[PDB]
Parts: sequence; structure tokens; C-alpha cells
Amino acid sequence: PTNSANSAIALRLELLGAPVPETDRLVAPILARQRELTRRLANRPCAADRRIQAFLDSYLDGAAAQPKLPGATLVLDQPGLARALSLPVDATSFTSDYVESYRVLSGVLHNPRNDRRTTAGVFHVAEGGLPIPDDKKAVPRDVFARVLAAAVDAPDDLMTLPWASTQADPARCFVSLLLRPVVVPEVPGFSAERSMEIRFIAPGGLVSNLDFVEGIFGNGGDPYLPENDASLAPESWTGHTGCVILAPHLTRLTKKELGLPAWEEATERQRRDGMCWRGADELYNDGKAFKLVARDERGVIVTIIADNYYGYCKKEVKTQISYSANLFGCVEEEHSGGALAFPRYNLGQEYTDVHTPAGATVERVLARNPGRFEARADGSAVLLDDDGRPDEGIVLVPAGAHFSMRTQTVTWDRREASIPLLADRVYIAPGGYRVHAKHREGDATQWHLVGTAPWATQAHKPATVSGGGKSEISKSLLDAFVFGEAYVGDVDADLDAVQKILDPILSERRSLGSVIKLLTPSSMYTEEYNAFLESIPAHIKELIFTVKRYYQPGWGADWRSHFSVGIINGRKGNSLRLDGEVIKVNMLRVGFEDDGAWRLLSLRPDFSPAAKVQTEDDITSSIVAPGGLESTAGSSVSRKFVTNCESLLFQRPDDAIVRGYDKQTERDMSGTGLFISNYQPLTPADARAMVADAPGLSRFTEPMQELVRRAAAIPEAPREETYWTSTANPRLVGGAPTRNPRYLQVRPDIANPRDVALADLSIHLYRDAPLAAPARHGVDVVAAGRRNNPPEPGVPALCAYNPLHYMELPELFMEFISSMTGKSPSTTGAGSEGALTKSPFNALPPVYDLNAALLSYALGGYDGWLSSAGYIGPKVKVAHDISLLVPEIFSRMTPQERDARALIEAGYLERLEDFDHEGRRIEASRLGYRMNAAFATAYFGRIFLHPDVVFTEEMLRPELQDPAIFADSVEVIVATHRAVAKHYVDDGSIQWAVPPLKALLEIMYSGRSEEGWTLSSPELRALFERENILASDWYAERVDAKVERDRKQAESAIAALTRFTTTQGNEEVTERLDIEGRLASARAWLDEVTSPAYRAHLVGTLGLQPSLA
Amino acid sequence: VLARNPGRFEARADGSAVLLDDDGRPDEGIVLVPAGAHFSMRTQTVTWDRADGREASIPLLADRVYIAPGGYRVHAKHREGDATQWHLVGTAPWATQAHKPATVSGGGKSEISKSLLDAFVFGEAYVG
Ligand SMILES: [Co+2]
Repeated sequence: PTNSANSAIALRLELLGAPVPETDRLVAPILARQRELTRRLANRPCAADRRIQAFLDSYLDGAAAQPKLPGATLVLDQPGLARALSLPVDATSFTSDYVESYRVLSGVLHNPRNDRRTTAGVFHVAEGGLPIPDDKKAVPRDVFARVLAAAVDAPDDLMTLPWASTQADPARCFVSLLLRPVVVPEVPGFSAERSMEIRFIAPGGLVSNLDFVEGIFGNGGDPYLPENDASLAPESWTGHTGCVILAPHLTRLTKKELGLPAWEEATERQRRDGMCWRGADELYNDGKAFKLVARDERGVIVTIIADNYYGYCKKEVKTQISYSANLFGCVEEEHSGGALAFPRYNLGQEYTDVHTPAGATVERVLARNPGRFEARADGSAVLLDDDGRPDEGIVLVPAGAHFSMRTQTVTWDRREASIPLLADRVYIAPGGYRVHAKHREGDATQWHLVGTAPWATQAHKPATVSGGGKSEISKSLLDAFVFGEAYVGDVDADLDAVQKILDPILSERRSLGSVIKLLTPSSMYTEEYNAFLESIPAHIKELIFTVKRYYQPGWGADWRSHFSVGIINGRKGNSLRLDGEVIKVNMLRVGFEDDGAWRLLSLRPDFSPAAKVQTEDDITSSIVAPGGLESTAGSSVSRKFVTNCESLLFQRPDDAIVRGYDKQTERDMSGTGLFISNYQPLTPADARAMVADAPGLSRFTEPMQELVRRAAAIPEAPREETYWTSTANPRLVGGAPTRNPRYLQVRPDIANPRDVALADLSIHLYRDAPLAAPARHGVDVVAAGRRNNPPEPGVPALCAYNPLHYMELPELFMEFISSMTGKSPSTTGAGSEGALTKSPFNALPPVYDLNAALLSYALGGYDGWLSSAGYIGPKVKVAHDISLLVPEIFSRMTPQERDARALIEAGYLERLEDFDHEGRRIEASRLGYRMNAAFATAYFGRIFLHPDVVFTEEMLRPELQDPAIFADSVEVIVATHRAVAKHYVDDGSIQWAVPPLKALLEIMYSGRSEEGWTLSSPELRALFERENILASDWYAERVDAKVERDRKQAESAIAALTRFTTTQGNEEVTERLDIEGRLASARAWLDEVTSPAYRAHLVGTLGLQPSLA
Repeated sequence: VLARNPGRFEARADGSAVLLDDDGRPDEGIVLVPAGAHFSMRTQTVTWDRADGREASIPLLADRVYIAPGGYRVHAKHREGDATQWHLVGTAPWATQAHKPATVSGGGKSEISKSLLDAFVFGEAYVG
């Protein structure tokens, strides 16, 4: 429906009175009637813009101007219009000084004037509002007023809708969009999802930007309807309203003309910020992109962006969401990744279920879910379609069922039943454990069974600097597999030695896993028996498990003759062969040696990557709920729940420049319907050229080749040329390929909804809860990541960390406050992405974020883990090889096992302590605890086959690589803590930090708290304990501020509902929407928020910053 | 207790825990409770305070045995003289083992293990 879209467009422009040039066009002449009954109403702004203008006029009362939001906007009331507006009605390309745009085979492509985001000096904040953070630029209120006035007077080129840009009289208007981005997640017994409202306003030239945000955050509809006025559905809003105005022309204005002072009359701060001029011609922000924010406690945040690169739009929603979170209480916005992981197993050819707990049975499942299943005569059952017919894709089977790839059947007795075992099905037992068949990861011709356990673990990866691998938590481990060989030293000796050990091991009703348990030292084996296991060399065990995996009944004790090594050029070979074919085993790389050689480590032959379902990526909303509720039934401590605010993810495929390497990107970008940016627009001629380069073509994955061939198959041309994009061809900037190629990827839980459905189903069954009930999951483990680097000329050492550190809360928060990186070092230490990595996306005093975060860890009893990315010590490169293992390790440990206290009591974590180096105290105690060789032996044995060679001694103890550098890294850490803490001292923020953080900041800055404490003072450490917080006045003061905010908003809701129900001529809308049924709920709510039961249900939540009540 | 016995218990949200069956399912007959727990036959509940101030509360029932973390047990029973009056019984865990050897007939060798409850007499509280 294309003319469908152009009609919708023509129609709306006509209603706005904008210029215009087929069956539907004729049935709209009663537009021309209502047009002469519209000029009896004056232009009244929507409910959202009314709230925005009220703030702006109050805020700039008696300033140099009180500008007006544009009133004549083309309103994008439906999804899909904005894309259709982005290209000329009659052409496939468009060009302005602001954007080059193209219709491409894979969707739409937009290359903006600037191809990347900046953060240095970009974030500006206006005086007259809440306090400015020390790290931002301070802008006088009069200057803000003038920049806002310039922003609503945009030039004609910029205002020209691309869609009508080729017509005689091109339409020129502001376009605008209502968003309702999520800020408060849903938690079943606890919280309704709530959202703020944002109004995106932009010159018609930049309608691509609206398309951009609408795909990520959804279309909120027509703001002028009371269905979509936020105040009227208070139960689901935060009380807060944001505005974003795109205005790239503002980088032409001078500092003088906006009323900034000359250098001589300027404060030291104004001179630090460049908010003064030595020359009349000095451009504002030196002509570079910026954003200018105004806000205060009233709940309205107004941002102007002087650039149209799509990133800034995304990150301004973020910022505004973060603003709303800070004023709502109880919630946080975070910059974080995450995934819900279910351990998996390679069950071989033959497997009997042994993980259904007694009590769990087909009958009980069926009884708990009336009408969801179709019970079968044999004992199995199948789910029903939403339309009442059975779906054969998912088969519930009895406890103790047996699965056989030899017979291709699932069997059980009760009278033996038997159903087909088929590749396109998933078989699930009554406690939620799944079984399915798949081809081996390296080989489409070999197949085996996979078990998925239902006791998932949800990882959360916050506050992780760039390079730290935030996205890696949810990335797939299967793409990292390397396929190596089974090692043989001397084939006669080794196989003889395998023989001896086999004397029942090759019995077909003894699994591969049990054999591994058999031959792994355990503390419930005779101490003689373990010494025997230690006598078995590493490679002989691997050879046994390999023999086990491939053993056939048919060979019956003459297995030996099926195994060999080749004689390669007269030398006995080192790879075990099965009937002459080299056997292939799965490995992962774990970092690199000093000279850059790969370290490869055999995975266990019963390991399969955990199944992950992404829970977070970049913009995250989170709430902390107390324990003992519906959604926290098994927890004494608070729990954290999350929701991803974005439906599409703005990816930068750095790796896809190399052909064939990034399989996921190449697949996605060969699809359709995508928003694409910073790629080179290619033509069918370019495709024909690339086809004819047969070597180059053959390096693409198949999806991208089909795309190259579709484009090659298109007969030629002018303004209807066909365009396409290639992963190998990012946009040329300065005749070199850009390093910021981009596309909006469909969130992988939305793209693969069967994976979600299966996870949910396993959870319900594991909990014995009905499918009708929601079964929310909260966060189990927090594992942040760090970018570590070796020192270099002009790059400070930051490589003290081993693979995995645990940090108690004070040390954790030094890390979080600092968010340190080797990129952009300061005068005294390292670069900082600011509190929680959110300095570029936080318009408020960062202490509000910090107070909340702290409470979340302490009240939730969450151990702070830190994984290592980049380098471990100066010499060992790791890339993200450890980032990827995190969820696999924690998800295969019980909560009791992975508790930090338990690991310290068993000797699996080792504390770091201060020491002297060249007579200076090195404060290595700030690095917390770290894993040691015993942790590797105890637990990495659940992924890898030789857990003792996984990490070298130098990897576990990076100080052995070079003790000088280790001490240099810790000094860099301490200097960087100081420089960061100084921000809180200079702006007075330190006074608003909660006691444990105030002290922590004081120590970071000067060495001692105000009371004289240091990091090891028991009094300071006691302020971070869960019990002392819950007892404190300051925590009670936050709970009470939250009650008081909620009360005022419930009063502001009652006042808004009434005024509407008693405005002239609103009676028919008032009954249709059951508004007085809402006003009764709003009246019952006010009573509830003031009641004591409500104050008590808030104990164990984050509360609110009292100054913001 | 829980940490010294991995996999033997099922920890509860309220702070209590219960032993697991030979077959992996919880046995409600024995309830581990926190140090400082309060036991009330009037409310028929075991209560204790939480750091958050909520006050936890489980049923106090005659067919159960409640045990604190150092091994001291609490259960309910009818008075020895009267099936209609009930009270709580504490059992301390610091036992003493007696041994009664080389005791001639009439010396009461078996008496060491015989029940003292059968010897109770029920008298009155004296008022002058
Ligand atoms: Co980001």
C-alpha cells in the first residue's frame, strides 16, 4: 500500500493548509467543508505541548524572550508515515545539506551531514533549574531563551519535507511525534508499567529522525486526542513530560549575538566552558554539535539538539527517561546489557530423562492448565493453538522418558509407548527440562540431542565502559567455537593406556557425563582414588571421553581397530582418527600468549552453550521490589526487575567490514524493512562488478550473496535508480570508510519469539505455576565489565585486574563513580565515562543516580562482579573471550555456590591488600577480591575439560607479568578516583550523597572522611550494610519523600480528571472512556498512597531523593 | 547451617528453612527457624523480626518440630496429666550419655532408660 501512504500524506497536508499536487482523493471533498468550520476555532495546542509551554513560560518569566513551540505541525499519528515522508513522492533518492537519503533493497538508508556522535563539550545545561553537574557546561538563562527562539525559526531548506521536495511549491512545516517511552517496568504483584510522554518536534527536512525514534520507542498516536493525553490515564504515567527539538542550523550562531559575555567579564567557570568570547565572530560551542537542556523539579525536560545524527535522538530519549526515573523514585534508568540463560547439554545419541523432580508429572501439568493441552492416549500431550487446534511443534512427555537418535523415538513404559523423535520438534518433560535434536555446530551432517535445563540465571551487565563488552553478555557463544583435534602423543602407548582404564564405562546406559564425573577428582572419592585420577594424564582422559562419544554397540570390545592417527609424511600424527577421518572437537579461545598465539581450550564434550534470551541492551528501566511478594516468592532480600526500553537496537557492526566474518549482521542486512545509516549507496552496476569478482563474492555469507545477486539482476535506469547497501562498504568520509556504520536491528527476542515462548513455558513448569499466571524473572547476578589496557606512550596502565573480581560495595562504587577507561586520559589519570557510564546521558546531579544505585545493591543483596575485557595485565590480550564465559559459568553454579561469602569461606576468592612500591603506598585493596586457581578447579570444570590450564598463572596473578606496571595501574586508579571525586566537591553534590557515599567520596578525594574514617574503618563499612540502611533515618527519609511525591501526583491527577469532566461539551467522550470510573480510582488511590500499608510496602524499595519530593 | 549443608535444605523467603526428602521434595515435619524466634500458643505462630521490619510468621502446629540453628528444639504437647491442656517443650542439644553397668538384680539397670513421665504425680499448689 504505497499510494495508500501518499494519500494519507496528501490528506494531512491539505488539512494543515500546506501546498499539494486517486479514488480516495475524490471521496475527500468534505475535508473542504470542515476547513470552513475550523476557522471558527483558534489554534489550541495539544495537552502535551500545553504542559511544555507552561513550564517554558514560567521558567523564562522575565528572561530575554518567552518563545512559543510551533503550533502548525504535521502530526505523525500513525506508524509508517514518517518513512514515506523521508523520500520524494516520485524518486528513490534525496539530497540536502543535512542528509543524503535513498530507498534501498534492504529498507531505507540515510547518511547525515555528520556521521558520528561526540561527547566532549556536547552536553549543555541552562541555569535557573535544578543544580548543574560540574562536568556539564553552564548556560545562562537569557542565552538559552535566545537559542530556543532561533530553534523554532528554522530556515526554509531545512523545513522542506523530502516527500514534496520535487513539486512546484514544496511543502515546508514542522513535523512532530508523541512517544510514550517506558520508565517503570511491570512487576506482577507490585507495579503497573508506566511511561513518560515525549514530544519530538523537527523541521520537515529531518523527518528521517522521527522515523528513527518511532521504530525504537513506538508511535504514541495523535496527541490532540484524550485517548492519548497522559494526564487522563494517570495509572500508567510518571507525571513527566519531555520535549525534543532538532535544530542543526544553530551551529552558525555566534556567542556574542546570543548574549554571552566577552572573555574579560567572564567567570573562571564560563571560561572553562568556552561560554565567553575573545572574538565577535566566535561560533557557539566553536561551531560544533551540542545539546542544550532545561529542566527542574516540576517534571518537564526540554532539549534542543544542534545536529541530526540519529544517535543523539536515541540518547536524548535515554537522558529524558533517566530524568523521569530520578523524579519518580523507586526506579533507575541504566546503560546495561543482560540475558536470561538456561544451561544446555550435549546428550549424545541416547538419553533418559533424570531431572524431573518427583511430584512433577504430566497429570499435574494438565490439571494446572485446564484447556491449554490435548492429552494423548499414550501419555504425551501437546499445546493447543490460540484457535483450538493442536500444535505438534511442542510435545510434553512423561518423566523418565528415553530419547534415541538410533531409533528416532521417544519411549517410556506405562505397556511401552513410543512417539517419533523429529528434528523440527521440541520435547519437554513435566518439570520444564527440554530436549531437541540439532546438527553439530561445525558439521551439518552429524546430529545429536540437546538438553535445556529450566532453572535459568539472569545476568545483568551495567555501568560498563565502551570496550567493556556490555552487549557481549547476550551474544551467542556458538559463533566463537573453534574446531580442533583430539590430541595423541604416542598412539600405541596412549591407546593401551585408554584400554587399562576401561576395565562399566562403554555401557550404552551409562551417559558421557557420568564418565566425566567418574574421572574427575571429587571430595567424595577415596583419597587413593583421586591420586589415581591425578595419575591419568590430561590427554588420556580426553581420549577416553572421545572414545566414549563415538563407541558403537556393534564393535563390541574391538573398538581399538576403529581408532588411529595417520602416518603423515612418515611421521606418526597427533590427531585421533575414526576410520581414517580426523575427529573434530569443540574448543574456545581463551586469550592470547605474549607473542599473539591463540590459546585454545577443549570444551567438555557434554557442554552446549546456554540458551539466552536478551533482557537488556542499551537503554534499561529497572525497579527494585521487596522480597516475599508474588513476583519475589523465594527471596528474603529485594529483587531487581528490568525492561528494555527499545524495540530496535542501533548496532555498529565493526566486524562486518571483513567479508564472511559477521554472520548475524550479514543476515540482518540482507533482509527487508531496515533503517540503515552510514553505508555507501550502491547501484546494480556495482553489484554486477562484484558478481564478476567471483573470489570476492565467494567470501560473503550466502544471504549477502543473494542480496548482491538481486541487485545485479536489476535492469538499469534516473530519479528511479535502484539502490542497495553492502556490509563490506561503509560510507566514505574523507575518501576512507567510516568507522561508524549503523543499522537498527530487530531486538532478537522479537525476531525469535519461539525462544521466548519456550523459556516462559520451561519456567512455568519449573515453578509448577499455571500458564495463565505471569511468571516474571528478576536479576540473579550482576557482572559489570571493564576495558583494561597496558600502558603505552601517553596511555596510562590499567591492567591490574584478573579475569574475574568480586568487589564489596564501597570498592564497587569507587569503580562505578569513576567508570574509568584508557581512552581520553585526563591531566592526572585516566578517562572517565562518569557515574555509571551515564555522564553523556544524565542532565541531573549524578548523586541522585548514585544514591538509588547503591540502595539497589545493598537492599537487593547483590554481589558486585567485574569481568575483564581487552587485556589481563600488560601482556595477555583477552578481547571478549572472558566477557562471553561469564553467563555460562554463573548459570552452571547454584546461588549458594556463587554467593561471594561462600566463595571466600572456601578459599575460591582471594583478597588484595595494600603494599609499598618505591616507598609509596599502593592501595591495591581497592581492587576487592579475585578468583584464584582453586575457583578454576572447582567450577570452570563445568565448561572446560582441563580447568587447570584454562588460565595461566600470569592470567590469574597479573602482577607476575610485571610488578612495576601492576603498581602503576593501582596508582592510576587512585589518581582517577581523586579527579572524579573532585567533581562532587566542586559542585557541592557531595552534600546530597547518602552517608555511605558522602564518606566514600570524601575518601576518594582527600583520603579521609569528615569523621576521620578510611576505607578499612569498620564504621564506614557498617554504613554499607543492608540492616543499617533499613534502620537509618536517611533511608526512612527517602521512603517518606516517595509517599509525598505520589500523594501530590494523585492530587494533580484528581484535579485533571475533574477539570475535563466539567469542561463545556465533553460529555460523550466522558462516558465513552468511562472517565468518572477513572476519577473514582484516582480518589481511591490518593487514599491508598497516604495509608500506612503503602508506606510499609515501600520499605525495601529505592525511595526518592528528598529534595525532589 | 545452610552453608554447611549444601542441598539438604529448602530456604524460605521468610528466613525459615525445611529439610528435603530422600526424593528431593521438602518435609514440612521439621522447620529450622532463626535465632531469637518467638513461639506462641495463643496465636499458634512462630514469629521473628526482619531487618526490613515486616515481622515473619509461620504456623505453630502440634505435629511439627521447630529447631533453632544451634540445635535446640521446640515442640508442642498436651500436659502429662491432661489431654486438654497443651504447652511448649524445649529440648537442649548438649546431651549426656549415661552407662549403668555391673548392677545386680533389683539395682535398676533398665531404669536408666525408662521414662520419667510415668512416674509423675499430680498434686496441688499449697496455700496456708
Ligand atoms: Co550506549
